[PDB]
Amino acid sequence: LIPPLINLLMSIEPDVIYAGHDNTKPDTSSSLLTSLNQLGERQLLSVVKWSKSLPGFRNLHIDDQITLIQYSWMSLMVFGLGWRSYKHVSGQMLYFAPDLILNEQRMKESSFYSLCLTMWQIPQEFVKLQVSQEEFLCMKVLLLLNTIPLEGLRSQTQFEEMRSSYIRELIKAIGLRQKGVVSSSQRFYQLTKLLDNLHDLVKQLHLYCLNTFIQSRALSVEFPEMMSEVIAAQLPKILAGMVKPLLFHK
Ligand SMILES: Cc1noc(C)c1-c1ccc(CNS(=O)(=O)c2c(C)nn(C)c2Cl)cc1
Repeated sequence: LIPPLINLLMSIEPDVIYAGHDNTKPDTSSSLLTSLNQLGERQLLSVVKWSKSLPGFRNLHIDDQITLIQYSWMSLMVFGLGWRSYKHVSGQMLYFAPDLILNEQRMKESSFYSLCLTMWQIPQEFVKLQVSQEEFLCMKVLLLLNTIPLEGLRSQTQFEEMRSSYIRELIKAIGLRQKGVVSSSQRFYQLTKLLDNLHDLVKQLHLYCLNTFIQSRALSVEFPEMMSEVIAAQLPKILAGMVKPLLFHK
């Protein structure tokens, strides 16, 4: 049967989040980007709410909690996108929200299309690996815990205990299906290498975000208030490499 912590993770998953996209009039790049930003503002709230129910997290110093969220928001959102796209449309469209699903036709702008192809590697890997919901839920928590400041965290001990606990839980998740030590271990390698590889992908999304943000008035792209602050607070420092990404492999 399903381990308790995984059952809890399932129960604290956010409910479906709508973009609120005006689905009548057609896409310009800038209107589509505004909708994505509006959706991202709703997803950020939902990430912050989720984190308050996530076992272990609230017990870290409040500054660590804020930092871990500001560092991981993009990863969490690309990972969420991959899962939904995998689950709902067999990884063959980008399922941002039920009212915002993008197929190839709706990605005109080449820079944005390039970005979408990059994000698309995640749903493709989920399909290839056949990631279970149980593995995903533990992987997601490890993403929240996958980048820390160069100095480390105020609650460094508690943080490392928490990360360890979700790594064991992922190994439990893997065991639900993957029987046998060699298959289990190869599977662990694969899923944690996927997490390692997300740092690279996410760096491209970070740069595109800060660019679009600085140029927002020239592009007519709207950035809501909470998103604007996470970007202003941390994105230049993150892009400048002034953070320590955690890696499962050398
Ligand atoms: C929402 C959502 N779901 O997955 C992703 C990725 C998002 C998302 C994440 C971040 C942002 C911030 N603005 S943005 O740079 O213009 C951007 C990024 C980064 N990705 N996308 C799809 C956009 Cl628009 C907007 C949407």
